[PDB]
Amino acid sequence: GNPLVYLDVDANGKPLGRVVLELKADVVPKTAENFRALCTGEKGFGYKGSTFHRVIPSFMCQAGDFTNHNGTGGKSIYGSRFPDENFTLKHVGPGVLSMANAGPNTNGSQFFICTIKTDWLDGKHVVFGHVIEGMDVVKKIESFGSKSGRTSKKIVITDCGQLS
Ligand SMILES: CCOC(=O)[C@H](CCSC)NC(=O)NCc1ccc(N)cc1
Ligand SMILES: [K+]
Ligand SMILES: [K+]
Repeated sequence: GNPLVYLDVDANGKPLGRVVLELKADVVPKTAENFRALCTGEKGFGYKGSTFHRVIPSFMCQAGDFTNHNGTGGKSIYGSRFPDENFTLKHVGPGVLSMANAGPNTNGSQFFICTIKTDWLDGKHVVFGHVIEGMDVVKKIESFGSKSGRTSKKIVITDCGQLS
Protein backbone atom coordinates (compact mmCIF):
# COMPACT_ATOMS: atom_id res chain seq x y z
CA GLY A 1 0.00 0.00 0.00
CA ASN A 2 0.89 3.67 0.01
CA PRO A 3 3.54 4.66 2.52
CA LEU A 4 2.50 6.20 5.83
CA VAL A 5 5.20 8.47 7.20
CA TYR A 6 5.57 10.84 10.14
CA LEU A 7 7.15 14.12 11.14
CA ASP A 8 7.66 14.94 14.86
CA VAL A 9 7.86 18.71 15.10
CA ASP A 10 9.03 21.05 17.84
CA ALA A 11 8.96 24.85 18.33
CA ASN A 12 12.05 26.27 20.05
CA GLY A 13 12.74 22.80 21.37
CA LYS A 14 9.19 22.19 22.72
CA PRO A 15 7.29 19.26 21.06
CA LEU A 16 4.19 20.16 19.14
CA GLY A 17 3.28 16.60 18.21
CA ARG A 18 3.28 14.29 15.23
CA VAL A 19 2.10 14.83 11.66
CA VAL A 20 1.21 11.59 9.84
CA LEU A 21 1.13 11.67 6.07
CA GLU A 22 -0.05 9.26 3.37
CA LEU A 23 2.12 9.33 0.27
CA LYS A 24 0.27 8.62 -3.02
CA ALA A 25 2.79 6.14 -4.49
CA ASP A 26 -0.12 4.74 -6.50
CA VAL A 27 -0.36 8.03 -8.40
CA VAL A 28 3.20 9.63 -8.14
CA PRO A 29 5.56 6.82 -7.30
CA LYS A 30 8.80 8.69 -7.88
CA THR A 31 7.70 11.78 -5.88
CA ALA A 32 6.34 9.59 -3.08
CA GLU A 33 9.51 7.53 -2.95
CA ASN A 34 11.68 10.66 -2.68
CA PHE A 35 9.73 11.98 0.28
CA ARG A 36 9.60 8.56 1.95
CA ALA A 37 13.33 8.09 1.75
CA LEU A 38 14.02 11.60 3.00
CA CYS A 39 11.82 10.79 6.05
CA THR A 40 13.67 7.55 6.87
CA GLY A 41 17.10 9.11 6.12
CA GLU A 42 18.06 5.78 4.47
CA LYS A 43 20.13 7.49 1.72
CA GLY A 44 22.26 9.25 4.36
CA PHE A 45 20.50 12.64 4.26
CA GLY A 46 16.89 13.86 4.73
CA TYR A 47 14.52 15.85 6.84
CA LYS A 48 15.52 14.99 10.40
CA GLY A 49 16.88 18.11 12.13
CA SER A 50 15.73 20.54 9.43
CA THR A 51 13.09 23.35 9.72
CA PHE A 52 9.76 24.72 8.53
CA HIS A 53 11.42 27.86 7.11
CA ARG A 54 8.34 29.58 5.63
CA VAL A 55 4.92 29.46 7.29
CA ILE A 56 2.06 31.68 6.03
CA PRO A 57 -1.26 31.62 7.99
CA SER A 58 -4.28 30.84 5.84
CA PHE A 59 -2.01 29.43 3.15
CA MET A 60 0.66 26.81 3.92
CA CYS A 61 3.60 25.53 6.00
CA GLN A 62 6.77 25.03 3.94
CA ALA A 63 9.80 22.86 4.86
CA GLY A 64 12.46 20.47 3.50
CA ASP A 65 15.36 22.86 2.72
CA PHE A 66 17.79 20.82 4.71
CA THR A 67 20.92 22.32 3.03
CA ASN A 68 20.32 26.08 3.24
CA HIS A 69 17.38 26.31 5.62
CA ASN A 70 15.85 29.23 3.78
CA GLY A 71 13.98 28.04 0.70
CA THR A 72 16.86 28.10 -1.74
CA GLY A 73 18.16 24.56 -1.30
CA GLY A 74 17.46 20.95 -0.62
CA LYS A 75 18.04 18.01 -2.90
CA SER A 76 16.27 14.81 -3.90
CA ILE A 77 17.31 11.21 -3.58
CA TYR A 78 17.82 11.20 -7.42
CA GLY A 79 20.09 14.25 -7.63
CA SER A 80 19.66 17.94 -7.10
CA ARG A 81 16.28 18.23 -8.95
CA PHE A 82 13.80 15.94 -10.72
CA PRO A 83 10.96 16.42 -13.17
CA ASP A 84 7.34 17.08 -12.47
CA GLU A 85 5.89 13.60 -12.35
CA ASN A 86 2.28 14.49 -13.18
CA PHE A 87 -0.39 16.88 -11.97
CA THR A 88 -3.10 14.26 -11.41
CA LEU A 89 -3.78 15.14 -7.74
CA LYS A 90 -5.18 18.57 -6.95
CA HIS A 91 -4.82 21.04 -4.18
CA VAL A 92 -8.26 20.33 -2.82
CA GLY A 93 -8.10 21.64 0.73
CA PRO A 94 -6.26 21.86 4.01
CA GLY A 95 -3.90 18.93 4.63
CA VAL A 96 -2.67 18.47 1.03
CA LEU A 97 1.06 17.67 0.77
CA SER A 98 2.70 19.17 -2.32
CA MET A 99 6.15 19.78 -3.77
CA ALA A 100 7.70 23.28 -3.54
CA ASN A 101 9.52 24.38 -6.69
CA ALA A 102 11.17 27.20 -8.56
CA GLY A 103 9.32 26.61 -11.79
CA PRO A 104 8.78 23.58 -14.03
CA ASN A 105 10.88 20.50 -13.31
CA THR A 106 12.61 21.79 -10.19
CA ASN A 107 11.45 19.37 -7.48
CA GLY A 108 14.02 18.69 -4.83
CA SER A 109 13.24 18.11 -1.15
CA GLN A 110 11.19 21.17 -0.25
CA PHE A 111 7.55 20.57 0.30
CA PHE A 112 4.49 22.26 1.78
CA ILE A 113 1.36 21.28 3.74
CA CYS A 114 -1.66 23.37 2.82
CA THR A 115 -3.81 25.03 5.49
CA ILE A 116 -6.45 26.14 2.98
CA LYS A 117 -7.50 25.04 -0.47
CA THR A 118 -4.63 26.21 -2.77
CA ASP A 119 -6.28 25.47 -6.15
CA TRP A 120 -4.37 28.20 -7.93
CA LEU A 121 -1.31 25.85 -7.67
CA ASP A 122 -3.02 23.08 -9.64
CA GLY A 123 -0.92 22.03 -12.61
CA LYS A 124 2.06 23.96 -11.16
CA HIS A 125 3.01 22.01 -8.05
CA VAL A 126 3.05 18.24 -7.80
CA VAL A 127 0.62 17.05 -5.11
CA PHE A 128 1.72 13.75 -3.58
CA GLY A 129 -0.05 13.06 -0.31
CA HIS A 130 -2.13 14.34 2.54
CA VAL A 131 -2.34 14.58 6.26
CA ILE A 132 -3.80 11.48 7.96
CA GLU A 133 -3.43 12.60 11.56
CA GLY A 134 -2.06 15.76 13.16
CA MET A 135 -3.81 18.53 11.34
CA ASP A 136 -4.00 20.12 14.86
CA VAL A 137 -0.15 19.94 14.88
CA VAL A 138 -0.08 21.62 11.43
CA LYS A 139 -2.33 24.36 12.87
CA LYS A 140 0.15 24.86 15.75
CA ILE A 141 2.98 25.29 13.25
CA GLU A 142 0.75 27.74 11.27
CA SER A 143 0.27 29.76 14.51
CA PHE A 144 4.01 30.60 14.56
CA GLY A 145 4.05 31.96 10.98
CA SER A 146 3.32 35.38 9.57
CA LYS A 147 2.08 36.91 6.42
CA SER A 148 5.68 37.35 5.27
CA GLY A 149 6.37 33.68 6.02
CA ARG A 150 8.78 34.34 8.80
CA THR A 151 8.38 32.20 11.82
CA SER A 152 8.36 33.60 15.37
CA LYS A 153 9.92 30.43 16.75
CA LYS A 154 12.35 27.90 15.34
CA ILE A 155 10.13 25.08 13.96
CA VAL A 156 12.18 21.85 13.70
CA ILE A 157 11.44 18.39 12.42
CA THR A 158 13.02 16.60 15.33
CA ASP A 159 12.32 13.14 14.07
CA CYS A 160 10.77 11.48 11.05
CA GLY A 161 10.32 8.04 9.51
CA GLN A 162 7.97 5.50 8.11
CA LEU A 163 5.10 3.75 9.94
CA SER A 164 3.98 1.33 7.18
C1 LIG B 1 3.73 27.24 -1.76
C2 LIG B 1 4.99 26.68 -2.38
O1 LIG B 1 5.86 27.78 -2.68
C3 LIG B 1 7.00 27.59 -3.46
O2 LIG B 1 7.23 26.46 -3.79
C4 LIG B 1 7.82 28.80 -3.86
C5 LIG B 1 7.18 29.22 -5.19
C6 LIG B 1 7.76 30.46 -5.91
S1 LIG B 1 6.97 30.60 -7.58
C7 LIG B 1 8.02 29.49 -8.55
N1 LIG B 1 9.21 28.47 -3.97
C8 LIG B 1 10.03 28.43 -2.93
O3 LIG B 1 9.66 28.72 -1.82
N2 LIG B 1 11.31 28.14 -3.01
C9 LIG B 1 12.03 27.88 -4.19
C10 LIG B 1 12.50 26.43 -4.32
C11 LIG B 1 13.83 26.20 -4.68
C12 LIG B 1 14.35 24.91 -4.96
C13 LIG B 1 13.46 23.81 -4.80
N3 LIG B 1 14.02 22.50 -5.07
C14 LIG B 1 12.17 24.06 -4.38
C15 LIG B 1 11.67 25.34 -4.18
K1 LIG C 1 -2.29 36.19 -0.38
K1 LIG D 1 19.71 31.58 10.94
